[PDB]
Amino acid sequence: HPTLFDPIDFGPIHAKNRIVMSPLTRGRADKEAVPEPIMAEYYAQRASAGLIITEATGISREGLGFPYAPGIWSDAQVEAWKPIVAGVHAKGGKIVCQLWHMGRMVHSSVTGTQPVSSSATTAPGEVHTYEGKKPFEQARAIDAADISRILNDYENAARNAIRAGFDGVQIHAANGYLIDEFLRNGTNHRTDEYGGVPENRIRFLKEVTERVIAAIGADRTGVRLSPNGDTQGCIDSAPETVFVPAAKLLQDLGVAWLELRELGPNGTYGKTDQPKLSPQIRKVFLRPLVLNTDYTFEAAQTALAEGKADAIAFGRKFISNPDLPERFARGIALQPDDMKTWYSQGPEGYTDYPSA
Ligand SMILES: Cc1cc2nc3c(=O)[nH]c(=O)nc-3n(C[C@H](O)[C@H](O)[C@H](O)COP(=O)(O)O)c2cc1C
Repeated sequence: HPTLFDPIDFGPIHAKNRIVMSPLTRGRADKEAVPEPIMAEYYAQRASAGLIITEATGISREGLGFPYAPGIWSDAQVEAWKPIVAGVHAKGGKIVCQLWHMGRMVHSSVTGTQPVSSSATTAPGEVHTYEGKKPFEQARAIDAADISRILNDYENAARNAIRAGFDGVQIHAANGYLIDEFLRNGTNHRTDEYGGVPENRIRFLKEVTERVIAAIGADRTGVRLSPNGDTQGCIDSAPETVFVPAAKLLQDLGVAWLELRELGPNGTYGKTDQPKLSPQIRKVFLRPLVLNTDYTFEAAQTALAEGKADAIAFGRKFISNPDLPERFARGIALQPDDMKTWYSQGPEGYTDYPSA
């Protein structure tokens, strides 16, 4: 019944509308993963979103291989995030930090360590580094000490996000990164309690989520999953058997909201024949469900009207339409985004898309 323009509560976050800015890596931080001041303008321009989910933000150097992406493990990073978050709040916006461990999707020339994963696998193709593209290296399967350390890193990152002023966090459990590499049977070949049957494959997500919620509260914790379709070499052969139980687990843990990146056979940023799991997940996760990928404004309105989702997150539309909610409301045409400047440096194709 609520429309995209009606408010929604994501835990304690009182969002003014249900038009969410999806997480978008842009590479406008520095080589120490410290946010740069231009990022304050970028997010402030987009503060009419009901909720902004930040670009994926590294919880550690081990888990952050993306050149010029920000982190949130250090005091210097927290201090740099503070004015970015404050500028959004000054405009009445709300913003959560997407906490990232990239798992096998890193190169050791950026992280200084071998890529880590559920199993000793290699992502397909080549990886974007500071020196250009390099073939992926084989990851190492994390051990018990690694798991303990990575949980500490998630805890520290969640506390640091709150200390920077973020309204909450979203756990990046999607897109073939570390958690997703445990969830899906295409990448998880472990023989211990983290591998095999779906309950075991969910265990790493469970333990990460439990540690984050014990630090900042389940009501300030959201999660992103990407249940259907190969992303970055990560797929499950029967996604319904693991992603529906994962969503039920998140519901039981008290997770405040769940975002699903869902592909289709004609997808324009990833395509697949695996069907969307949102109808099944909607039955087991009962708090706000945010859907994402290839939504026209009309399709987004239909999804809320038919009770399929509580809110819709838009990625590429927010790149090029900082005033997306106002354009929707006023019937104004949308500016196309320039993929050439998605991941480049500086303001071009970043802060120079005008509002209408
Ligand atoms: C340039 C770019 C950066 C992205 N960065 C992230 C990211 O940091 N974290 C994430 O979970 N998804 C990321 N994605 C996936 C988007 O959040 C979103 O799922 C995708 O753009 C499809 O939604 P859309 O059709 O509304 O654009 C990114 C996508 C693009 C194109």
